[PDB]
Amino acid sequence: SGGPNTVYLQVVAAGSRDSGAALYVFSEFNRYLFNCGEGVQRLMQEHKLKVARLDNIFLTRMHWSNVGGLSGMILTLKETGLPKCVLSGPPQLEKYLEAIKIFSGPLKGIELAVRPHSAPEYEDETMTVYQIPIHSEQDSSLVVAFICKLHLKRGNFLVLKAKEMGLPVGTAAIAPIIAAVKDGKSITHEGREILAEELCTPPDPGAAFVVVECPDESFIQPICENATFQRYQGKADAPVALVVHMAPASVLVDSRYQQWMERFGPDTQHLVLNENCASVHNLRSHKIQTQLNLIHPDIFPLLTSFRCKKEGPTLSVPMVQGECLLKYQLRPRREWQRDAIITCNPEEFIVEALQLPNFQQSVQEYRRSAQRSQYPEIIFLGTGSAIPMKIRNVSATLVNISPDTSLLLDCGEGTFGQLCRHYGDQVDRVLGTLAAVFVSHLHADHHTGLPSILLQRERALASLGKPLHPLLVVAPNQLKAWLQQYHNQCQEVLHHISMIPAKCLQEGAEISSPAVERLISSLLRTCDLEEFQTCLVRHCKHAFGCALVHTSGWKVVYSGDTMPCEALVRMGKDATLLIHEATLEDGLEEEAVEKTHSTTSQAISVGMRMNAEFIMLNHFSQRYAKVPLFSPNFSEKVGVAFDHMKVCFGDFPTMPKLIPPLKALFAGDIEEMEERREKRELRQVRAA
RNA sequence: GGUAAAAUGGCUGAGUGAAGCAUUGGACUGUAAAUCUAAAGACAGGGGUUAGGCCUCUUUUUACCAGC
Ligand SMILES: [Zn+2]
Ligand SMILES: [Zn+2]
Repeated sequence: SGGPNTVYLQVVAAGSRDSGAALYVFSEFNRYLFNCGEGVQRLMQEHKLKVARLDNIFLTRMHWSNVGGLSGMILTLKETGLPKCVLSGPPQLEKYLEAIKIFSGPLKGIELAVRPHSAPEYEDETMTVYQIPIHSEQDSSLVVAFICKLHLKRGNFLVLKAKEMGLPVGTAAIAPIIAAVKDGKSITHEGREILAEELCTPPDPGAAFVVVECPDESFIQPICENATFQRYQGKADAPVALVVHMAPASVLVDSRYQQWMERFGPDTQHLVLNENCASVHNLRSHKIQTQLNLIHPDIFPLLTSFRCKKEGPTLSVPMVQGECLLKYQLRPRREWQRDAIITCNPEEFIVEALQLPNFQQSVQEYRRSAQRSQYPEIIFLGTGSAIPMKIRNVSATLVNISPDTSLLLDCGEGTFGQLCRHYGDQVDRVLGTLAAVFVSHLHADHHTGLPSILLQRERALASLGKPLHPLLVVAPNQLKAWLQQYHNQCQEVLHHISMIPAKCLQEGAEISSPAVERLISSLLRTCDLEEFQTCLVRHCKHAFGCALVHTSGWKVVYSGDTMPCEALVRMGKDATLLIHEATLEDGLEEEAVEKTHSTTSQAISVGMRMNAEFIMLNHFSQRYAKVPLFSPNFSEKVGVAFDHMKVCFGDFPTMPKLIPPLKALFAGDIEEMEERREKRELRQVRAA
């Protein structure tokens, strides 16, 4: 077969603060993703990009925002059933993959291949990929540029020209003739030499593109001195059609970098990916939040997404900003396409909401009907399960007990993007008030994103000049193993975390080391809390919950994912609010016990038997992520948890009226789940 | 919400072009059932390479989504 005739270069991530720059290559035979940062999988799912079917993943910098989402992509590939997958990047990649198996489990069902930089190159029928290691003058100092060249595209045959004279067009005899013409062998027939030039166009050797990342000025000189780039610079046998620079704005304005890259020539297109992007990625989440805000303000606050404040400076050659969903076309025609750019238009969402069936009447009735502690802020950053999707992110909740103190509690993959989308530009101040973080259990979706929040908190603290206060993390002994396995070859950031085992915090437990001594004290008398206790749950090995009591006598208990635990009862008694799991729903008791989930019915049961004033669910299943069915058991002490939800103690006599409008908003989706899940599960149970 | 499999007609086998069973007037047959010399409906809805077969966007049908 001939060379590919449809190659597209697209960006899934614009290199924003939330997530690092990510590329995407679409070809008729193979697909590539290059850098796999945090949240790139969710963006690909949102943009309809096929998560599976990926052939190669190329890593450049080996940095968390560039490799944080690799675990999620690997898990998704494993679930999808992809048989083969190849990973390439720095030679120490295999070490990172090994640490993943500690908590992610064996990678059965999918074959993973690690290609170190020592390998010469990787061949393909669609294009060839090289690798030129780069070393800085100042291991996190190693970056790699790939440089990709396409294959020969055979010229099309002039069928009309051949038919004009009387060649056997439309018959099997034409196949050898066209095969010989395309190959390059002259064909003589009918007593004359037709020659290939009169039957086909000259062959096209194909273009090429270069991917290079310059984290800082330190890498400018090594890049300039690179010998390989010299051959492709200026005139060359394979002109480079496009080059992408994943470098900060300051580095781009550097005179040396501009002079070196200017040798590429005027025909070379340049693309820059950095924090200066001006595109919005998640339209569905923004629409959902805007629609929810129309019901009750101050409980679903507007995202107030950050926006660029400085226009890109003029340079020697015009530049095209990274943006989102920007695609560059190769092979058929070299041009830029912008027919799929994402823009935020809240007016359309408002108009669509105004046309909802009877939603306006319900909202008006609720408003007509509507018409204590002031800062017990509780915000649910995420409420979904593992494998985050567009509608919601993995479970993650934060509480702002005091303006100067806060508790992160569970923190899943990333969640700094969620924090930025929630508080906007105010995250910098908020991130500096973080006091401690607690992980639920060994599952990756609850503790995989810790490095990102750690780095972001460190950056925020350094921005204001405040000294460095080590963060307190309450995780089992399993987490420390992963942390020590990591950071030994990439970052060495062990100074930003202090471990406090949860076993010593268990009710009736005893301190087993002086390290916890004065450490529990530092944790206390700082969050306005009186004693902190934990206990095991019936979920899996090394699973613990947390109970927090304020100095004023307000008590809140968080359990997480587990079966109804009798030990939890009699310990969280008189708790103002409680947090449980509602992964599954009624009618799936067999799956609930098999999957080790309480389910909504058992959670509500313990809720009435727990005496807690308020019962709040969490960790909604992906099958009912849009909204869980409101069972008749709902009472004044229950509620519904949603992403970016904000609830105060004074809202207790206010939320009951929200059920009608919330159920009205989700009509089509609720009908879909009712028609799909309940009947199917009932039929399956009856058959079995 | 995601993954796997098939979209051809009254039914059904594939990709040189379309192949097998069923019926319209009936001949052997007083009798309308035996064996045909003609008949027909024809590859779900787009588009990229020019070609069917290849890849992508929707629509309809079956199955699956579990404790680390
Ligand atoms: Zn879990
Ligand atoms: Zn969980």
